[PDB]
Order: sequence, then structure tokens, then C-alpha cells
Amino acid sequence: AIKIEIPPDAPPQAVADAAVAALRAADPGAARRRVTFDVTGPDAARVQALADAVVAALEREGFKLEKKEENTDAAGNAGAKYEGEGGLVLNVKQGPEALTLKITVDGRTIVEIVR
Repeated sequence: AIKIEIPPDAPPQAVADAAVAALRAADPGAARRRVTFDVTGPDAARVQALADAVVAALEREGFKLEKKEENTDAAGNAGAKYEGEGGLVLNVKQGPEALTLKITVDGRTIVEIVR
């Protein structure tokens, strides 16, 4: 597993690309498994910017995502779910903790990037 602290000025595409590279370094076979990306943070707009960057990075690897749903929980936190083939999921969720991108492979957290 890898955890990265990334400078607060790194643009979302640099964050997404670091996570995909970290994933390849930690599990080069992850593409064959059940993979969930989780993008969470307090500012709804920075959260969506990083989610968009994750979609773009995966699309370049050949992994297509479809927005399945938008949602709002009891606190009013906005969220969204994207799914691809093979159980690929991208969960997007507003929450108090610092902006984070996590990658879980077969139920185990493999990559965490915190801003």
C-alpha cells in the first residue's frame, strides 16, 4: 500500500496521474481485479475537479466510466457514483476530511493521496 501527501498546488490531473502510477507500482495486475476509486473532500467543486481527473486518467488507460447517479445525503453533502466494466467504480462524496483520493483493490486500500 502507498500513501502520498501531495502539495496543495498540484493540479487534479497530476493527482490522478500520481494515483494511477502508484497503483501500477503497488499492484501491476489491478486492472484484472475489482477496483474502487473514492474521491472525497469538503469543497464540492475541488472534489468534482479531482473526480473529473480520475475519469480522464482511466479513460486513457482504456477504462470507460459512466455517471450512474447523483445524490445528496441528510447533511446536504453532494455525491455521485460512476461505474465501468468489471466492477470498476468511482464514488464521489462531500465530507469534512481533507481532499483525498483512495484506491481499493479487492476490498483492500492500496493507494491513498491526501492534499
